Amino acid sequence: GTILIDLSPDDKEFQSVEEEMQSTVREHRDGGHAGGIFNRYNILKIQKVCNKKLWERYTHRRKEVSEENHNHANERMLFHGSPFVNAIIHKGFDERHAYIGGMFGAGIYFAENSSKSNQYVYGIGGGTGCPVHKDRSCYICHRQLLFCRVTLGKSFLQFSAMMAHSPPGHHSVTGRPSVNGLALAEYVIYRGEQAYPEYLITYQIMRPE
Ligand SMILES: Cc1cc(=O)[nH]c2cc(-c3ccc(N)cc3Cl)ccc12
Ligand SMILES: [Zn+2]
Repeated sequence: GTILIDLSPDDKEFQSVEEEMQSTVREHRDGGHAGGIFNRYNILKIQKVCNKKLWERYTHRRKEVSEENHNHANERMLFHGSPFVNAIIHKGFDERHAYIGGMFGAGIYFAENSSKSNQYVYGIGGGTGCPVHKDRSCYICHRQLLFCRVTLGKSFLQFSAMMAHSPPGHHSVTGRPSVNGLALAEYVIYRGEQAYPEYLITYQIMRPE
């Protein structure tokens, strides 16, 4: 059901998506352990993901959340990295994409910092790094992240010192770092229908000069 349309680097759409990737890189407290060492990406391809059935599943849930709020979907564009990105684009998000061990509960996690999502491309904590070289800081192998449309509705704010249900009357959780003043938020949803994988971004991290 899914089809991928390649965006031209000359298209303003490709260029705004690239800008959101590049401008939300930050340094990580693990010194690059999980995601590698870099300040910016080499973007190789940006594809728009088109699936009628998944889109209708998304907009159907969105209208429901919308109505339970002050007519407010609270829709964001957020990053998601995972070994399962090729499966998500075909069958959608579900409970098997849930982070059982997550600090904000057993749901699906999205990030404002693209570099936070980059830490999960090869698994929790970066797994063992790329398949070919077993290198979490690999500058050669091609990586992929999703840039997703996410319905937050009434989000429960949880300050952080850095499939389950949302707290009563809430549609998601906001995990907001309170120690690192440069770290942006993560968000957790507990229903797969609350996210749509809009763009598939293929890239390399760049070795600093
Ligand atoms: C915080 C966060 C951001 C993100 O962009 N992606 C994630 C993915 C996982 C996750 C969950 C289950 C499994 N099996 C694998 C993986 Cl990589 C967790 C956490 C995140
Ligand atoms: Zn590699």
